[PDB]
Amino acid sequence: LSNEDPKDTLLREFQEEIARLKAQLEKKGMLVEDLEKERDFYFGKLRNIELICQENEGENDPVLQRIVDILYATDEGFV
Amino acid sequence: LSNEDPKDTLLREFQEEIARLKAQLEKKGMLVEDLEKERDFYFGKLRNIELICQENEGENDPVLQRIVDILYATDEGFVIPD
Ligand SMILES: [Mg+2]
Repeated sequence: LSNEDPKDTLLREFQEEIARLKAQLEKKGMLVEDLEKERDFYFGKLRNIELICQENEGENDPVLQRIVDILYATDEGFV
Repeated sequence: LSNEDPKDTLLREFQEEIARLKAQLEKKGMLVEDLEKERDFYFGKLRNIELICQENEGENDPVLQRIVDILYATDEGFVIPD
């Protein structure tokens, strides 16, 4: 059991908790940035595949139409 | 100005700051989960597309080959189709 004034104990502990929370926020911010990069990466692939379907008359090609259906599905387009 | 002990003032203000930071951390956690769901949504579409390319393996379809090239690309950015 400490001999310190409890108010002094808590002022120190609360400042340590504030610092810890700020550090956790920085860590979660970097996770967000990583996830934005991965999300952008996969969306960029979908966009590039859409451009291929557009260049190659996807609406006149039955296999490409099924890929187009996935591109524009509001769910994952699973069949 | 108040007659409050400055230590009592800071004990209250520090706990208010802790509560605000915990709320910010919850919000960032929600953003992480939103981004994971969006990323998984797009990955699932790409996986479904790859299965259609797999189904057509043996046809030598050059448009499907260009799609597979995108699926397995390592670089970011737009690819202008030919
Ligand atoms: Mg052409």
